Amino acid sequence: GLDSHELARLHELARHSHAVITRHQDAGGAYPAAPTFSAYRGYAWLRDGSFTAEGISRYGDVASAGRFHDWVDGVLRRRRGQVDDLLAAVDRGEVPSNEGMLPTRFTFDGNDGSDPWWDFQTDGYGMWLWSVVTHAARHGLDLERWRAGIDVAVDYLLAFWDRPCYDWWAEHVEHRHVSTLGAIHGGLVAVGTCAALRSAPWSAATLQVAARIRSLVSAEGVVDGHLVKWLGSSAVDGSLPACVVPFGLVPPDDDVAAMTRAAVAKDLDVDGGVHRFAADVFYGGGQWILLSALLGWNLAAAGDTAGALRHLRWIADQADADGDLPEQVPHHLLHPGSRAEWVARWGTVATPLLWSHGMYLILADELGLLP
Repeated sequence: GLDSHELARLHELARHSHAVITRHQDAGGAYPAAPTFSAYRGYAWLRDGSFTAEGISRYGDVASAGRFHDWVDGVLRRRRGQVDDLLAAVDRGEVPSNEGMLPTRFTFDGNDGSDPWWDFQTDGYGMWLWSVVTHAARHGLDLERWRAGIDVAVDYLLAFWDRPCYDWWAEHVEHRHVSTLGAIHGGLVAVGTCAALRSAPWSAATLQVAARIRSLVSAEGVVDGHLVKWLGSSAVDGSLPACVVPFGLVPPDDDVAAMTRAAVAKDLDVDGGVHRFAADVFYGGGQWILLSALLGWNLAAAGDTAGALRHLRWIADQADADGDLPEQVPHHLLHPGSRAEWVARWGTVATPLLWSHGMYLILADELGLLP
């Protein structure tokens, strides 16, 4: 599907993606989100980091991916007491406030980097379980290395999966977001179907809760045959294809998968660049590299290789002179009047965004194009 010109350029962007991720990996193992972007510098997310780690794992850098899982594991084991206290509070009928939950941003030394009253999210813990299990399966590794951290994440998610929280985009705390529910499902099915974890005390519970998640999405998260942004909405979100691949609510050839890819393409995909959601005003609502990669990945998995390649090509066209991939680009803006104030307040768009490069690596790998 590619000529030598394209292949050379895609191979170089893959090599550069591995380099930029591993060069900026913190000494303690964390992947940063964006080392030069004002609002993200100094922090790590489990969401960004897990997809970054999956790209690196597919690339074959076992060492780098493993240091990220080490970091996450250690951060989570340090929260064993906090999670036990939350669970005890629940058992007393004293449901903890958002302000007491596990964080979204982490500092590189594992402390809260943001106050979860303002950005409480549960997806990243689900993504990490999916990522570490997938990595260990790929490379034949013993999960006992990371098991006590896995136990913290599983205990937390089994208790709090059905709580309203902010979405992947740190918005709309009162709602329950289908790509958040999807991320949690992916992580729970990963550990619940992992033979190395067959004797864990939570083994069966993780598949029962994953089924509960699918019940909720079936009841309130599907409209006109497609997934929707949050339970009880009609709109779509560019994150929704993650609920198919990799998180597995439905197979790639399911009608809901096809209809969801179609709805995202129709409502959010302009010339290969995928918007987050129609109402998005963040930097005017630009086109996100990681969402184009996510749609491309899902198209590849469904057998639409040409569609996958079209999105891969669009991403490659957004690399700057150094090969760096931005968070988003403004070739099409949903709400152009809103862009200037964001640029003024936080500066020019995050570049490189490590998650952009991680997703690039995943899609390139799916298409058999790693050098």
